[PDB]
Amino acid sequence: GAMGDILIVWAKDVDEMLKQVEILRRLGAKQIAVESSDWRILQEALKKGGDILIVNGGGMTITFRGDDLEALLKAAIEMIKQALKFGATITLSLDGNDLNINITGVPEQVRKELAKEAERLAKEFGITVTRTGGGDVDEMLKQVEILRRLGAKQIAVHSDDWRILQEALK
Amino acid sequence: GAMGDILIVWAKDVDEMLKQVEILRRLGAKQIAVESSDWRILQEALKKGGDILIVNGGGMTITFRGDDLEALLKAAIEMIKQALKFGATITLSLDGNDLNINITGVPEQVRKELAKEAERLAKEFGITVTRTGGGDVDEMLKQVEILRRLGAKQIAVHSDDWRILQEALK
Ligand code: NA
Ligand code: NA
Ligand code: NI
Ligand code: NI
Repeated sequence: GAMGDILIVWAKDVDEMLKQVEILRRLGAKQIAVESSDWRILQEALKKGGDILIVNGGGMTITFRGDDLEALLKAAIEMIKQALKFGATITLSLDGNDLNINITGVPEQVRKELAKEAERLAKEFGITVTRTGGGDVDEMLKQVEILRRLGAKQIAVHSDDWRILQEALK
Repeated sequence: GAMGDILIVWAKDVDEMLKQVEILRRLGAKQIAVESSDWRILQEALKKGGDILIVNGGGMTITFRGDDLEALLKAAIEMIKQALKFGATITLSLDGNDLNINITGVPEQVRKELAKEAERLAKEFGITVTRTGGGDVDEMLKQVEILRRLGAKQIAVHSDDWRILQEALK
């Protein structure tokens, strides 16, 4: 349409993803790209008729959950200051009682440190945390091949994530 | 390649963009998508041989600049807490002495409030700030048409940005 050709949906939950894709279709969206650290969410996006997927190879999504938003924000603020100082690109959103943090562009050693800090910050502020992605480069190569076999036409990667993975593959 | 078909570059500066595209090409990248709030950076990406562009229609990029990183972070933290509470999706990175904040998925009235708060926070912490994007929907429709005339094959929009613009166009 006049506004563009492709809509990018960041999918943090399989049901919210399907709900978002349906709302955009009813608004007349023709092509929808789905981004997720969760391989099952990307597989569900293909099954629903999508074929452009945005993968997170070497990074991860940290999701803080709790009823006190100011406590989610205190945990997230610490993750942001540390991730930025290490040279990460970070994406944040609020989703019900969840604060989602997509982190790309840091090496595996730094990713492991950030994942540990996420567990500690969750304890400090009395909230829960889940990590999605951050698998080895070999498991990513496997999951990407599976998406292609399931009918993915275009797979996109953030350039910082891709450079970390090439440095790791070398 | 085995890792994907498209690399996404977030371009906050025209020279860094051209430097990043060249580094990725030398690493053997075939297709590079460029994302920017700056229409001139997207025009430069087309001229350099790219044809997939990611536009920011109704949102904006806030860039804090200063030598004290802890002062950039204090300003950015306030922008993050407010933007998230209003339901924005936010992307952050450090670029030399700059902290870049991409904000999408808030209506024009909230965008104006965030832009003002950015000016105030910059004064409070003794740093500078520049805003890119947040133009009316009509100026976006014009700039998108200009990218298509300059040879853009695929234009992508964040789904939250696109929904704000459709609600505004209604
Ligand atoms: Na702390
Ligand atoms: Na303040
Ligand atoms: Ni992304
Ligand atoms: Ni983006």
